[PDB]
Amino acid sequence: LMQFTLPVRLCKEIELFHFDIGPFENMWPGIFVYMVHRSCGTSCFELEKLCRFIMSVKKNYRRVPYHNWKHAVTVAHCMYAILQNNHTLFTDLERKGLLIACLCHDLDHRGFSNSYLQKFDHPLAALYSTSTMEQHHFSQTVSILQLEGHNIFSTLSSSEYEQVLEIIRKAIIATDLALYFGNRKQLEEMYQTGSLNLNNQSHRDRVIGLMMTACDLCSVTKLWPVTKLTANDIYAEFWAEGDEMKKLGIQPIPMMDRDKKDEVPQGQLGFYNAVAIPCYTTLTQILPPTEPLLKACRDNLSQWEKVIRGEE
Ligand SMILES: Cc1nc2cc(C(F)(F)F)c(CCc3nc(N4CCCC4)nn3C)nn2c1C
Ligand SMILES: [Mg+2]
Ligand SMILES: [Zn+2]
Repeated sequence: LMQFTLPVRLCKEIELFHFDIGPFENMWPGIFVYMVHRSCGTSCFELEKLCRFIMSVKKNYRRVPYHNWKHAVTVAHCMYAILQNNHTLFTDLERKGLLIACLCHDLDHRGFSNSYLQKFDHPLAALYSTSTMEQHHFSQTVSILQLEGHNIFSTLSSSEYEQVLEIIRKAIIATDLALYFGNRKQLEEMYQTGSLNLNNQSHRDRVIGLMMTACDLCSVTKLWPVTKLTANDIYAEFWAEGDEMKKLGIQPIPMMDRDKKDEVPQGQLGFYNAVAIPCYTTLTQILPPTEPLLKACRDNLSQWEKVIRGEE
């Protein structure tokens, strides 16, 4: 059969948590197929259907600075690296579902937060009152799965099919950072009082939600230059949202106000202490081989500290 293979530097570095998928857009599909084949098998999906699904997914990501096709493939690579470092902890269905979930998790993102859609009074905010974009992203995922020739799950039973779509739904809802805080507190408490039980489906669900937050944030776990240049894309979106808030007559919060450019180093520190470090710490407690994500995060935190001390 037809194995996908990568040039040697990519074949070695793609196994590491800090791998950057590179600026060559045309290689990103092959990089994803490579990762499905190794984390799932050459048997998981019909090659033709999978290729047709990947290209329709790509086409439904928009040309925004951050929440774009490159982000989708980046989040999927982090998941690949978690799965490959925790071989025997996951079901066959989870292996199938989570890479697809990660590829799909920001489908048809417009570069605006749930908060901005609610203030603009966008139709999606009446259709979905919480996790607005995330319920959209899962809805776009089902759309694409139902196009002709796009059912990559066509070999599962009705109940295996329903279970995979349920893993994907919860994984995508979990990328709503508003939900992350409470999910990580519960996991922290369950880990610390020894109640954490991976045979309990509601426990697995929480663990997969935390993996989703971890993959979604993995830009803070790259080499410093990748971390820093990504943060420019992230802010380019947030600042355009801030401009849109000012057009609605609403002073945006400082994170979104390009006039507060200077405070970015300190906003990144708060973010690493409040979200990132706690995320990768609890993840490392539950899945010890994901520790390189925590260690990279802590290295980037110390790089933002140097930026504030004027040494960078
Ligand atoms: C991968 C990645 N993911 C996220 C998510 C976010 C957030 F969720 F906070 F929006 C942030 C922004 C963090 C931030 N900046 C600021 N301001 C900057 C100047 C004034 C205050 N406040 N805060 C909390 N960065 N970020 C990155 C780099
Ligand atoms: Mg999202
Ligand atoms: Zn995302």
